Amino acid sequence: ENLMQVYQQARLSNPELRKSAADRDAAFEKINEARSPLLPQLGLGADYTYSNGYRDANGINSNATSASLQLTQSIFDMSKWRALTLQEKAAGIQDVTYQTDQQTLILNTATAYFNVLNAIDVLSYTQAQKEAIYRQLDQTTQRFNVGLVAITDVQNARAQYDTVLANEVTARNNLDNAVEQLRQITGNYYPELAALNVENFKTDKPQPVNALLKEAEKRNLSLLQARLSQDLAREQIRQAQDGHLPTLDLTASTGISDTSYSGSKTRGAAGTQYDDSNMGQNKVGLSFSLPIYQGGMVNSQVKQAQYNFVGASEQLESAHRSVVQTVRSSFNNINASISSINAYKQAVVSAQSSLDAMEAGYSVGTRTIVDVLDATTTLYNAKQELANARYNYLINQLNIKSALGTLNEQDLLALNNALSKPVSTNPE
Amino acid sequence: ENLMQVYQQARLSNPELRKSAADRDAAFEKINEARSPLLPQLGLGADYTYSNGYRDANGINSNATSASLQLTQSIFDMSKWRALTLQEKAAGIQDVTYQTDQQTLILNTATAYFNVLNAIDVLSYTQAQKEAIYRQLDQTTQRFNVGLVAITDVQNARAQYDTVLANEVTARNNLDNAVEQLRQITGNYYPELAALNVENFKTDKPQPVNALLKEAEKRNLSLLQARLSQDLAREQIRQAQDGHLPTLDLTASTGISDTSYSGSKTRGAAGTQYDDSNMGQNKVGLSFSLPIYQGGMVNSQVKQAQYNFVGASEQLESAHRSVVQTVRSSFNNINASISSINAYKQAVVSAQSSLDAMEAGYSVGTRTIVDVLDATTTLYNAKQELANARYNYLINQLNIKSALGTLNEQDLLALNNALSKPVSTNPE
Amino acid sequence: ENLMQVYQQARLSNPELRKSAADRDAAFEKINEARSPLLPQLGLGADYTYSNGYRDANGINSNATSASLQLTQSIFDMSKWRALTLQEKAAGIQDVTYQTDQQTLILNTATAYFNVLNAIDVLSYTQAQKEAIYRQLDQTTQRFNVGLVAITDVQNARAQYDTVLANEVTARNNLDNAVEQLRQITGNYYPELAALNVENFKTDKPQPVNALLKEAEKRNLSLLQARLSQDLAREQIRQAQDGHLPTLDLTASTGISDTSYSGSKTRGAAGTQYDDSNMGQNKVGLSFSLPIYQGGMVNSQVKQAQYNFVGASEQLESAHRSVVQTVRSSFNNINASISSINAYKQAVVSAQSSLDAMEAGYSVGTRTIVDVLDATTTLYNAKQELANARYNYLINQLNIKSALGTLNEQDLLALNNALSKPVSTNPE
Repeated sequence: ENLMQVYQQARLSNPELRKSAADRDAAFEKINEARSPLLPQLGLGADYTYSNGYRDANGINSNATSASLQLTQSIFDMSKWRALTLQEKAAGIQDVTYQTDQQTLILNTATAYFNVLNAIDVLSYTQAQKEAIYRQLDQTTQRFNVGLVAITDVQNARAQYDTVLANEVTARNNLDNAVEQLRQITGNYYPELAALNVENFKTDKPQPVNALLKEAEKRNLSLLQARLSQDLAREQIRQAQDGHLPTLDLTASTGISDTSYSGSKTRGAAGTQYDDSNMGQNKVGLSFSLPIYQGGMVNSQVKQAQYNFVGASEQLESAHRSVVQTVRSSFNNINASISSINAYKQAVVSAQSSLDAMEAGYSVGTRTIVDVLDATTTLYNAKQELANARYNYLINQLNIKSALGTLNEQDLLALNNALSKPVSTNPE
Repeated sequence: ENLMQVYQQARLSNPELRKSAADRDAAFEKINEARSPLLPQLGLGADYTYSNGYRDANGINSNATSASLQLTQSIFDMSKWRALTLQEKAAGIQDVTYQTDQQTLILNTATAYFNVLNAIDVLSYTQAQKEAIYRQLDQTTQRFNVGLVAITDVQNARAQYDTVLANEVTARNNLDNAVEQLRQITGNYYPELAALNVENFKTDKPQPVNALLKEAEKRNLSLLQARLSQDLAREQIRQAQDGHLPTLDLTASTGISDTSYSGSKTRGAAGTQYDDSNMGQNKVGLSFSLPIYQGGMVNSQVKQAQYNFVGASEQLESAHRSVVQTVRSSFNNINASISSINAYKQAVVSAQSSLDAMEAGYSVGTRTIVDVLDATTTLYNAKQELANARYNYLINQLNIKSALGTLNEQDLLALNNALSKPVSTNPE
Repeated sequence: ENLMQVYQQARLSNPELRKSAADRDAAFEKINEARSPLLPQLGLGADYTYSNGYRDANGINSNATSASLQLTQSIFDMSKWRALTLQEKAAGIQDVTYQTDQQTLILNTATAYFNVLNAIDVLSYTQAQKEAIYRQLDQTTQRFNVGLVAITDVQNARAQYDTVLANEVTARNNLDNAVEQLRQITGNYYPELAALNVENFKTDKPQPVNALLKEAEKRNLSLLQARLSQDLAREQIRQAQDGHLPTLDLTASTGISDTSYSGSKTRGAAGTQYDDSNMGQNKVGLSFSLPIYQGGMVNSQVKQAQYNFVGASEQLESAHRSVVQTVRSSFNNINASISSINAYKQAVVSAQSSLDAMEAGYSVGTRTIVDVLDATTTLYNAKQELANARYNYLINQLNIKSALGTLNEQDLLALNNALSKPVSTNPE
């Protein structure tokens, strides 16, 4: 119903908080399995092989069988540690985006909630606006019952009556789709929700803009994430340089072999050479290798990981201009939002007393009923400008606080405290 | 010209019926090559090797040369069955979306055909609207030829005349880009196309909404496709468990070797050891391997494909709310569509006789010619939006029928039967 | 400030000429490392192995430290050559895209420049339109100070006055976001920019349309890029058939081993066999292998790069209809741009003298001040449509000429010479 509970009814029932929770727990499980090649390895083998000779080798035969246990452990790696560093940068990026999944969750779930309530309230001034068109249409037709005016005012109020019928029909459809927004993110139908107390509405002034360069350049998730990808490109420089490294190896392998004998050249002149033994063997191993001449494959990957480093530096420049653009664009959205809201209050008041002055001008007949529906219509327009711009002001609150990246569930909770009384969803 | 034949022109010359047909034949051809590693493998080998010795090998020399023939066969795999049924669930995903390429083909080619008809007919009422502004403009200027009215009526209707000139200009460009719907999608041009019999139109009432929960959840391609990816993820759990499995191996080979002899310590005190033989060899092979200790990537992708199992479960939840959203949103689109059609029919009536009583109201002079052009313009809005209420209702027909997944070339054919008389595609 | 210098201040400061030049130098550096497997490859090895027996084999022990020098060279490949010429189709398609990055960067730096100019000019027309609303509003209120008019034009002009306040507020915001377009792309702030000398602006007639099928089908980067992807797919057909090729291989190695001895059953009846001195060894090798029976993986990839052959062939059909769509759509955008501009100039003249004859009709009182603000409003609409349609005209020059792919820094310079005097950003 109200905000944070629907957030609860989103935080349990967002398929992308559960999908993305599956992403981040898959990413930390991915840290676990990226750690998994660091372990030793153990396995068994066995084989059977027949032999036969010819071409100055015919007459001697054999069959051979063996088994072997093998456990290995590396005596050099930086790459699993490297891919563990890129692994933790990557799952840390997944936590950055996952904070953008709770941040996006509150952002578009609360935003979508404001679209639901927005379709309720714009649909509501559509309703009362239709009521005004039907009152002046109705009393106009009543003046036609004695025969005062030509029918085209009645039928222009009928055609525009069909227009506001299309507005409550299609805006009714927009609220149906808004029920598919709470049914898209939340999943269900709520017959009423928490509306807005428009009475205590105030003009909160935002932060200084270069202070928001500090808030953005300190508190962005995105170019932080470009530092993770960019330093990750430095780890790809050093990972090609892991491509330049020598190595040592540890292995272990026991095994058995019998290798029975057969053939014409085998039996005869054997002399204890061809007697059957029961061979058992225990083995250990090491292996050094050095990169003498790779052919220069590394120092191409170094340069291209520098190209990812400076390109990702241009993703901190892209993200720099982008979230500079977010807090400054959003900043001016708050500015023209607030000042435009002041114009909406004076437009509502001047449209109200001007509406009543059109009631005066129509009571004396200097202006027709057309201007009555123009100050009426324009009045309801300014009603949706002010109230809907309160919703867009709420979106502006999500622009500043979500642009901060520190939008918690308590900013979400305070915006739940901004709410008020429940209003139904499907009237007639 | 008519619908389905252009669909035939789509079914021959959609580059994604052809290219995506090639994608689905790439998927089934990929079932063939996904089956291909299961087959035995036969190949050749040959090598030349020289030896030279020093320091306990100084004076003994040799060289080596061998040939070989190798056919192998696996005596375990289950992963190629899930390469193969990844390949068949996912080839069936390509058939899901390729049935959504005929469904998308009819969808956006018939939709785009309705955009061509939309540009022709909205542009046509733009033409006749310009004719109305030119009859009252020309008639008003004709009454100015004796000097009845003010010139600002003639020049306001010259600015509005330039406006409807601009509307037939850029809506002429929408006809040009509609020729780029026929030419972007169909590839070609028609001088005229089969329009809509708008005169016999009726309001069909759609299905019950929960019957479309059963019907939509019955014949969705998308979350069926998520079940393909999702049981696919279940055998990625069980394909990490294919990594948990032991194995047996079959190989086969044969070869020849000569190994001529040379050197100072070689010849002398040989004693039949260094006589030349020309060894021939036949070999078979089997190999077992045992998952004794595998580092713990074991069971990790079990967990991560549980995050893909719940992942595609939230893609069947996302797809669930998405196609519930599609047929319910589309349902309300048909509702406000039909009721809006009623609104525009009453707008045709009320704007019609209201326009005629503005001809009366202007013949008496109580209203100016401005209101005549406004009820005229509004009447053409009831024309373009009753006719485009029919056209968006045709899009609504593709919203229900394409949202069902039941759409075929016979629903396509029935919408070709809905067509009528051809109207030209380049008038003046 | 003036155009191409901003481009200069965008060419050094494009994150995607730096990013994407880093991509293309990554592609050329990837020609280098794509050549690096073709090089002879040299490296070192060293290892050590202990022996111990049991089960009728107990009592034998030995050890050997081997070092090895290994240089290899292939005596068949076409794949690294086709990786290298897929690296020339990748560096060459990457050059197609990077010419589309200079091309697209000029396209959107000049486009975005026109958007900044658009926000400035529409903002200024909002300014002077507000000035007209305040002159007639103020004069109207002063006529109420003697008592001539009704207050509903004063307060409806306060609703419209607050409206144009909200329009210089939100168009002030479009200015601010346009500063975030110069700060999004240029990255910085400019105090003023080059306004257009609109006085010498004239219409230029475009090229013949089938001649633009020659210029487009000759001078597309995109379906050229589909040709490179397409012959790329032709030697993916024949790179599968490179998978059908037999092959020969050259290897080289040497090194030492030590092979000392220990044990209980080792010692006893040695006879010069168990004397310790440390071996040296030299080796080479070859490998010729033939696709005798491979399971038929190839001839599926052949058909699927026929599916990629019709992939990029129906991307040359998709790209064909797309750039036919680009220059025909853009062509008719030039046409409706020109004729619409002519309608805008006649809207300027007819709305101007119509506005003056509404000043006559209001000075005599036959029409109210509402029509004065409608011809005023519509006049400023002809201003914004006119100069903004000059931005539509020049942006159509970017559409057709960037559609030719020969839109260069000199067409950038030509439109830089189309500029004139600078106007600042932020007055009151």
